[PDB]
Amino acid sequence: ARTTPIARYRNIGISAHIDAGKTTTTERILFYTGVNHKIGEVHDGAATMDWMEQEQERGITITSAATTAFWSGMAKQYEPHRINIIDTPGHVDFTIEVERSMRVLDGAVMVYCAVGGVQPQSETVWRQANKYKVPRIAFV
RNA sequence: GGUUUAGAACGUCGUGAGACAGUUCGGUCCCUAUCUGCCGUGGGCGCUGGAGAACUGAGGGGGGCUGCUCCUAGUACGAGA
Ligand SMILES: Nc1nc2c(ncn2[C@@H]2O[C@H](COP(=O)(O)OP(=O)(O)O)[C@@H](O)[C@H]2O)c(=O)[nH]1
Ligand SMILES: [Mg+2]
Ligand SMILES: [Mg+2]
Ligand SMILES: [Mg+2]
Ligand SMILES: [Mg+2]
Ligand SMILES: [Mg+2]
Ligand SMILES: [Mg+2]
Ligand SMILES: [Mg+2]
Repeated sequence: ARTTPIARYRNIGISAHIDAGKTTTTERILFYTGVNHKIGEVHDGAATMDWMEQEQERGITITSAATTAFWSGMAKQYEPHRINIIDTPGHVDFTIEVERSMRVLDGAVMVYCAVGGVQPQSETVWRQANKYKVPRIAFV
């Protein structure tokens, strides 16, 4: 019946300031789980999540897009977990979208830049996550 | 080709011949370079005995233009775009 046990389900979001690497980190996720044959770059519009023509041309995420993966482990340590990742936007022009995805998800991976670190949109996603008390981790 | 020759016509001016910063069609553009100048190329002599070659280098000339794509780099800057 149920393909994967309830414990092996992750509904996660990738939230942070504009251009912290969120859309790339999602491409490298879809790559290390084999679902996409090409790595693709955000600047060259190759990114699958950036499907809208505006997203391809301007290299920005103007919407939330959802994808799935099967991450066994680094050494196949665990049984394949079905991670539902909905890539989100960081532009203040689209905050409803990040809160929209943020509410349902059980965890958030907050991207950051090593040069800048805490940025305005990073505080914005922080306050939004804190009000909904989502458990968080961070990726620099 | 235009402008300004001789032909002809329009409009206008004049009685007229003709005329118009008015127009219209047609209408002969010569020279074998003496000298300077310049581009080449040699003959004479000189450089102190004659000759063959290899050069130094004062000086002179030639050349000096730039686009686009990628890497750095979505890097610095920018809340962003
Ligand atoms: N140097 C470098 N550039 C990165 C890295 N991750 C992403 N980028 C680039 O930085 C830009 C912004 O990243 P992106 O994933 O589009 O951010 P998002 O729009 O917030 O999801 C894009 O041109 C990416 O290719 C990284 O680790 N290093
Ligand atoms: Mg993005
Ligand atoms: Mg005659
Ligand atoms: Mg010269
Ligand atoms: Mg010279
Ligand atoms: Mg580029
Ligand atoms: Mg950019
Ligand atoms: Mg723009």
